[PDB]
Amino acid sequence: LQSRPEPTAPPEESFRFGEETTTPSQKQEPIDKELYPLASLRSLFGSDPSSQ
Repeated sequence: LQSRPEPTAPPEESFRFGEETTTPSQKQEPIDKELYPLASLRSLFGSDPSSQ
């Protein structure tokens, strides 16, 4: 209900809009296993405020 966009989003949006993030289509898993090393090293380049 704020006209200003806040990075502090209530967790309700992760549940409400969690419908889009769950995809039964790509359930075959496009990128995860074979490119696991690449996925793993992502945590060396990426860093979210409320995360590691």
